[PDB]
Amino acid sequence: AMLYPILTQSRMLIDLSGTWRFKLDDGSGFEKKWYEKTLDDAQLMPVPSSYNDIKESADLRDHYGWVFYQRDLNIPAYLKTQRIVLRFAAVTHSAKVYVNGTLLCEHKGGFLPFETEIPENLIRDENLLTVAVDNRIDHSTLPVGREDESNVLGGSFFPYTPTKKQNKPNFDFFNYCGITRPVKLYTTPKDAYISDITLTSSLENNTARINYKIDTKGSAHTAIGVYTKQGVCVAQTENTGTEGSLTIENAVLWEPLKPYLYEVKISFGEDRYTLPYGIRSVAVKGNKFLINNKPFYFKGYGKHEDTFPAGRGLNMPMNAKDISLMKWQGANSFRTSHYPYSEEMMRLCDEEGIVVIDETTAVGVHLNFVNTFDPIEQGGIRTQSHHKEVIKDLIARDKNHACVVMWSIANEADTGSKGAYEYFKPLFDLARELDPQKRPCTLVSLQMVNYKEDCTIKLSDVFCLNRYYGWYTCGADLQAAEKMCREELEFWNSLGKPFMYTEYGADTVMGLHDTTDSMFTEEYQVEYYKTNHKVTDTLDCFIGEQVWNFADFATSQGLIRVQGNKKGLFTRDRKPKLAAHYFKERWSKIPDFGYKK
Amino acid sequence: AMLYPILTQSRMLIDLSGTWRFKLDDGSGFEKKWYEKTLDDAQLMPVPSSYNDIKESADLRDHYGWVFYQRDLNIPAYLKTQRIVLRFAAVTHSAKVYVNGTLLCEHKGGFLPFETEIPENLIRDENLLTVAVDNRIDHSTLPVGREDESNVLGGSFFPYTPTKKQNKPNFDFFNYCGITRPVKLYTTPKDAYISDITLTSSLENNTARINYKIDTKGSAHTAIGVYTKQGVCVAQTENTGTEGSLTIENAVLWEPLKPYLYEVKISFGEDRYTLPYGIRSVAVKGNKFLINNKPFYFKGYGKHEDTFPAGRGLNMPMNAKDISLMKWQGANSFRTSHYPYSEEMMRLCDEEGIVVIDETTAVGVHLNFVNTFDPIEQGGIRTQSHHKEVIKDLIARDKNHACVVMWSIANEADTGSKGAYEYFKPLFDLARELDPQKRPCTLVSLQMVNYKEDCTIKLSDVFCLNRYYGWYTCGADLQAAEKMCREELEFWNSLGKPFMYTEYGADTVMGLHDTTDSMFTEEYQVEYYKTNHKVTDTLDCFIGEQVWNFADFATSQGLIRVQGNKKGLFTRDRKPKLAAHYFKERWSKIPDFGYKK
Ligand SMILES: [Cl-]
Ligand SMILES: [Cl-]
Ligand SMILES: [Cl-]
Ligand SMILES: [Cl-]
Repeated sequence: AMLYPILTQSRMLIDLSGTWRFKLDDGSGFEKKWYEKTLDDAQLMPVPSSYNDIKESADLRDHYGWVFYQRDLNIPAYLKTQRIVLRFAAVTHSAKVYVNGTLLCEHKGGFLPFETEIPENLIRDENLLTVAVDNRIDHSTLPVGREDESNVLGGSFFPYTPTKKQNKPNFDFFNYCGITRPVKLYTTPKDAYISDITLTSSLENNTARINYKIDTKGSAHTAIGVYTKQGVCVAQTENTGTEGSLTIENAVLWEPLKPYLYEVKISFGEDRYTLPYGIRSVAVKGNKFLINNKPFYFKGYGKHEDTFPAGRGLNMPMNAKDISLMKWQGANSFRTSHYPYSEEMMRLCDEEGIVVIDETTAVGVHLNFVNTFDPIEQGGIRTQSHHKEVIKDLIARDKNHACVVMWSIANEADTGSKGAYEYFKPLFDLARELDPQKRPCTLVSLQMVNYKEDCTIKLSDVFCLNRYYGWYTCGADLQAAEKMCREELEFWNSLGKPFMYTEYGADTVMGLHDTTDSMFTEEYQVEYYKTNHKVTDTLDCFIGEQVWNFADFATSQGLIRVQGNKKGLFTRDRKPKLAAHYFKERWSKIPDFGYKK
Repeated sequence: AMLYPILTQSRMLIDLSGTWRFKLDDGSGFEKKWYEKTLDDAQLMPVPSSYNDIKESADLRDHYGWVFYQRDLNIPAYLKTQRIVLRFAAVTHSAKVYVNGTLLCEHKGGFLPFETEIPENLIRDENLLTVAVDNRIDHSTLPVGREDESNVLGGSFFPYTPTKKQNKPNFDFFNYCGITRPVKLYTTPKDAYISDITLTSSLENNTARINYKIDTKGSAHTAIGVYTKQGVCVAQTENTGTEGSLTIENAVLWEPLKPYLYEVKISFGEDRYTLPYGIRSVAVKGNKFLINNKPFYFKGYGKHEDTFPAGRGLNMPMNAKDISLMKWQGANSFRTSHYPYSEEMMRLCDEEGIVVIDETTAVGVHLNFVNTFDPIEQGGIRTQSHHKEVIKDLIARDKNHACVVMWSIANEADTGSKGAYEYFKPLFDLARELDPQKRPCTLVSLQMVNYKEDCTIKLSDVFCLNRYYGWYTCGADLQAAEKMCREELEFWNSLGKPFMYTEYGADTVMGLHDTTDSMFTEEYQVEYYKTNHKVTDTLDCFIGEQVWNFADFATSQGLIRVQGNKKGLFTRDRKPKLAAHYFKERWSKIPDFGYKK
């Protein structure tokens, strides 16, 4: 259970972000127990931020292993009358958290929150908070790191021996690590408090019924009230226990680009918590993706959390800039490729009416780009257990978001190979079991020669395809790209279920131009997209287009990465390429609902 | 025999360059004998120029097969008292030349001149000159085109069927074709004229002895005179026949960056011809490359003939700009990668004191990047016969240039495989036989794991290496690049013979930057070069550094070509990247002679 920490009449909220001490592990930090004392001979690092790009050091950017963050934590003893909690919104990839040299918690998974109470007895007059952060990835982590597998995107013409041991990402984006999202101290009443809130809605005529389950610790009485934005109470139930329901007459529905959030206020004993909440329905019916019973057409992007110089770190001005650009362009949606995004972004999307495909950290689950899904004993991928935990934690965090309409279980896994169905079926079953709203589930399909053998066909409610007709195949032959595109997409269209692009694009360096089709130029990016839409616009089961990518982003180094991935419609500093203007024109003429009715 | 056409007291020179008619072959141009009539429904094309980039049409740029050029040729009948010659400086790749629907000549080889007399009887009051130009390349052409071999640099992740049949270059640079260099009509006396001039020099104390052989047609008397730039006669011999010698007291030697050209004036009957000529010696001795008996250090580049929009076409303002930039940067030399350059450039290098490594068209002689040098019956490369002709014609054209100090027999052939020595030994023997000055010969060595098996070791006077330590291997690991560089180059240094870099570089997009080593940025280009020089500056047999490339240039399309090849020190419009300033500083501090003495 991970409610977003907020300031309330029963809950303090103390941000610990700022300038922290920082030290690379030299192989002796745990042996010499650096967490027991002030870090010596240390640097300074902003928190929240990825650490890789803050300095000018390749040894720091390309570090392998642990680093140690630390700050002083001097708090009033009178907080000891309350329950005291340290919340880590995200520490990438793995964390060990120490207060005064006592290990308080550990966490695996770099993109979801975790928390620990501080035992009263540990809090001295002066305290040290130390966070050790591990950046290493392998066959057991999500995202996956290679072990003996070859570098496909960053391969040399002639092999060489690396100077130092390094991570081997099985994914494109740069392995930004550190204290990615805010660290905060918060409090709740000690004896009785709210641990979780679950809300589902049903629309009977113009009356919404909101079913609630309020999970609590301790013995007290539970109450719930639903308020309009302007502050009018529209439903209230007292002494309701855990489960109940209530109704809102003439409810205002949350719609894409037309958001409406009620405020759901909960009391339990002395505890107070307010959750914003939008009322909307999601259903797949035939080849339609229905939001509030209307056939939606996705217009948008796969994104990354990527800005300079914080890397993956929470950047709230850029989040607001990015949503503004989305509305400027006529987009209505994006996918959280390839990890859960910050709660601050997710809550902002609820407020702004941006639809979200919420995706796990499960990218790189692919050992043949020994079978990927062989038994662990025979060398198969070792991620399924953690994959289950990620699904649990992602849905627990994001279940109440109106903006989340579909779960993406994995990106570009080896879904055309033997054992893939056996790996994924329990994960799809888990997502359907745990999501109270029973939203659609998908996996994001890698381009593959044997596409009819993609186990997505047996599992997903929507088929989500990553396809690069005119880039990774048919480059500079867009007539051949159109023919190859049509041949495959007519197969998917024949299945009668909704399908969409979750990735399609062409690397494009701003400022490169040619009137005559030429890879990496701004004009070719436009022609690539025109060619694909010639096909997709004729297919009635094709219900959405999300480009790769919203913006240029950092990646590992190699011969096909021109200082990162250049498939953005915008540059890394959010400037529009020619194709950004193309999509503004195109999306201006396509309705959010009823394009393919 | 191909003397450069000049205006003299016995020789008219009439340039036919300008706007010509132009038509793509549609498969019927020879059947319908388009050369017999004015081209119908034709476009217009500048001559000289490559045709590929003049318009905005991909079908034109990527044309496969023949095109037809044509112009009117209305000349005075009184020229019929003279011998009338049509000179094609270069037609890329193969040509058929028609006057009034009579086929006058055909030529194979896109980068060397050819000529034909016009029979008096064919010249009507009004005439048509038609040039059919073939762009097709295969296992029998230089440069080599692939037939069934795979595309290594421009390969897709997923195979596709091309829309139309296209050339398959076995080389990086774009396959620019057309009437690349000027077409001119010239005249000589009919009955007796000079066909060729051969000069060699010997330095006895401060006296130069110039040995001459004047090849003529007809019966007349031969005379030769050598004049200073200011016009003083310094040697003269009359009625000398074909072979002879003469001496120049206190001769001014041609030196790199300090050129001096005498004027050698020849008369034969009524014919007059003037050849510029620099006096200098070239010899390899031990690990030294001696120009005028002093140990030279090459500083410069592999170039291309490449500008926008003419492609490969002769661009005389840019030739002068390029030499000016070379002198600005402190360079002393370049290689004509990967084909003979225009006579206008070669004569300008003589005038300006730029040293030249003169290279054949033999790039792509490599079928395993069936053995490359298997017998033709078993599928081996079919180029050796034409390769011999190219060597003959290149040396015949350029033998008298002081600026030419070494012949490059081939670039990046399969010289580490069986049969390579057997293929190349006759070609090296031919070059040594035909060059009157017996200049050094080399081949330019591809980077290869089995470098000790490179047959260059058995054939070349100088070992010329193309090496990409820190780009195609060890990318973004320059410490590993330095170690791998040193390990291999210490082998070459142990052989005791002169060796050099003819290629080394890193793709660099102007305007991309990072303080921290990152491929494709301007800073990484500098660090790449610093790392390599750390090694080469410590090796006493390493006698020269020529970067890849002088300037960004156009290539085929593919995932590793960011709108062409970006390894230029300068952009395509000749603007300096950071590394251009690095080399200006570095070469400013390295003498042309006696750096490694
Ligand atoms: Cl990615
Ligand atoms: Cl991509
Ligand atoms: Cl090239
Ligand atoms: Cl290259």
